[PDB]
Amino acid sequence: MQILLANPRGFCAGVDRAISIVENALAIYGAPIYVRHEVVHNRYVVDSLRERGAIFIEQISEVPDGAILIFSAHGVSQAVRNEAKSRDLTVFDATCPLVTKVHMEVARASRRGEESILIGHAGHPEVEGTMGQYSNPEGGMYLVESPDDVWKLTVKNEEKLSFMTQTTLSVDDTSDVIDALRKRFPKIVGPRKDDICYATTNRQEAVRALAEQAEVVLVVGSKNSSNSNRLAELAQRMGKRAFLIDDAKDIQEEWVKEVKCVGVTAGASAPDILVQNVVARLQQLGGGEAIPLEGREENIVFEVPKELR
Amino acid sequence: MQILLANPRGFCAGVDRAISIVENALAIYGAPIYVRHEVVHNRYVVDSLRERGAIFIEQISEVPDGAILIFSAHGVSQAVRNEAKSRDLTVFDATCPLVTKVHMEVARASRRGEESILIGHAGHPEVEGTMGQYSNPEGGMYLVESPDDVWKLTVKNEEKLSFMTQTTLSVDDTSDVIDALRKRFPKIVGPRKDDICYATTNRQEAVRALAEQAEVVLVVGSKNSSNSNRLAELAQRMGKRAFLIDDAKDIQEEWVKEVKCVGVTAGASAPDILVQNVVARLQQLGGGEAIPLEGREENIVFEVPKELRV
Ligand SMILES: C=C(C)CCOP(=O)(O)OP(=O)(O)O
Ligand SMILES: C=C(C)CCOP(=O)(O)OP(=O)(O)O
Ligand code: F3S
Ligand code: F3S
Repeated sequence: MQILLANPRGFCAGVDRAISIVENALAIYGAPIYVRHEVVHNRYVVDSLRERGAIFIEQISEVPDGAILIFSAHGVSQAVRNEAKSRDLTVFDATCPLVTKVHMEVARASRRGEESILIGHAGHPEVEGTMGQYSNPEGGMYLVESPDDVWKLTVKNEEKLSFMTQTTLSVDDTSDVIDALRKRFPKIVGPRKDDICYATTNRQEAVRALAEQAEVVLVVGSKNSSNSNRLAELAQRMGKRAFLIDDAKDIQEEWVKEVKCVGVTAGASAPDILVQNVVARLQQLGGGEAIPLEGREENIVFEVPKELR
Repeated sequence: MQILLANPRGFCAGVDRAISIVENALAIYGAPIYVRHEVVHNRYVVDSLRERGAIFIEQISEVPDGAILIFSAHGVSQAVRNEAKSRDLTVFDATCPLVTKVHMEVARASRRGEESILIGHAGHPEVEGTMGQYSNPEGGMYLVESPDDVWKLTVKNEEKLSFMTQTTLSVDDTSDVIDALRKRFPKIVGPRKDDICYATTNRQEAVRALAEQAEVVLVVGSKNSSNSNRLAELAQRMGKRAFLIDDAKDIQEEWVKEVKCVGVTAGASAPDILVQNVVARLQQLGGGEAIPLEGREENIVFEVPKELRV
């Protein structure tokens, strides 16, 4: 059985930074360190940190005075940010700079009373955080997940409209939504294409090259990881059997039974060690040496705030 | 999805009085009406009165001469009260009678020059006002929040020592703190149990009953409401997901997704209209008719001063 590895895969620059922020805060201030929501959507990373002293809460209300609070990589709304600022807490923002960039644009439209449309999945924290950047009652902030939502969307002034997108969306599906937006609101304004980050675009490009060669595709990532799910679905879209797994323990013999080529990749929030163990399980299941596919080079690094180095 | 309502919940006698005090003053003297600190810790109540011309400030130096000033339900230190008195201002005290009660005991201890220990949360206005009732240099006024604080405390004369508590604390945590105080300072004197008021005691008792029946608990109250937070904590500590929300808009679908029983209560400063809207939201989210639980009856009512009747 041939084992192929997608390239790129795993840790993006935003995730690397976020983790380092929690780890450093713990080293600098000792336990406990409070984090609002899983720092990144990976159970191994979250469990690991929890074991080191990180305490993941749901509401800032649960955080004691004098404590250190960290915002997760997915970002937070202005209400959450203001609530933290009014509390006696030391706060560190692990929001990925690429999400913050979308935030600023939403805040802008808001200060211009112009309505904005967000392409994203309802319920996801990044969506709450981003839509949470809109305040102006005179304008409007709307969410659309598909062309249908677009077909039914009703706004106040389609002459002054703009759109933005979640950063971990499917490049292809997002393209369809955009097309619908432009046909329905010919005066709508947005980025040159979308707000999908380099990491997501690259990992999707990479999984596509992987699948056209592997019969089975294993995507290391947690169920609540948007970008990870995207990877698995794209693979399944191309006719390949794809599986979203948190670690080696999830692999089922039946899955790679008689498979001559299995592909492995990882979401932007999954550590490489998890992949390493996946290859090990696959090899103790028949697989041969792991062969990394040639891929797009990534050179972006986001440094931790000076205070936490 | 079954919708359960804690009993009792919402408005306590103190909150109901403080609000009526600001409303009545506005109706008698018209706007503006200055209020030191949020009358009660609820943004809906505050934003509303602010819309009606009540100006909430934090320092007396923010109030104009000849203006009407109202002290919040949480109370004020003697320093603030004196500063107000030294100024050309008309003052109406909305301090909860139950808070004033604790004030009097701290004042008593101060006169005797005997040291007092307050169990409370640093920074809260009630704590600031109560600590502010002690002014005798020869004595002492100390604050402790947990047994850990008690373990570090050293006093001048532990033979003459008394303690008091904030009125909105967790009954259970406060009990543990008391236990520590009596073991470290065996001759300390205090109330029979604590200064936690009936409303705080009943609401905690009520949310406990609610929690052992609902999977998820929604506590209607603002972030800065001490008693509201205790309600959420209690439920959380019983293994239930609990959220502190200001109104229906804060409710996230994932919280109640596939939840067969959700419980809702409200802090002492949250208007029922807010609960009604939360129920409405939960219902359009799959919930049915709201079921009120059986609960201890509350019959306390604090009247507004005669000078403000309408
Ligand atoms: C902060 C961003 C952009 C997401 C990083 O990956 P995660 O797995 O942690 O979270 P999602 O893909 O679900 O956005
Ligand atoms: C004046 C008292 C006793 C508190 C009333 O409730 P609030 O919500 O207004 O304020 P806290 O619980 O934070 O004390
Ligand atoms: S927005 Fe940021 S956190 Fe990771 S995948 Fe894209 S980099
Ligand atoms: S002390 Fe007073 S204002 Fe409310 S919670 Fe208790 S009554």
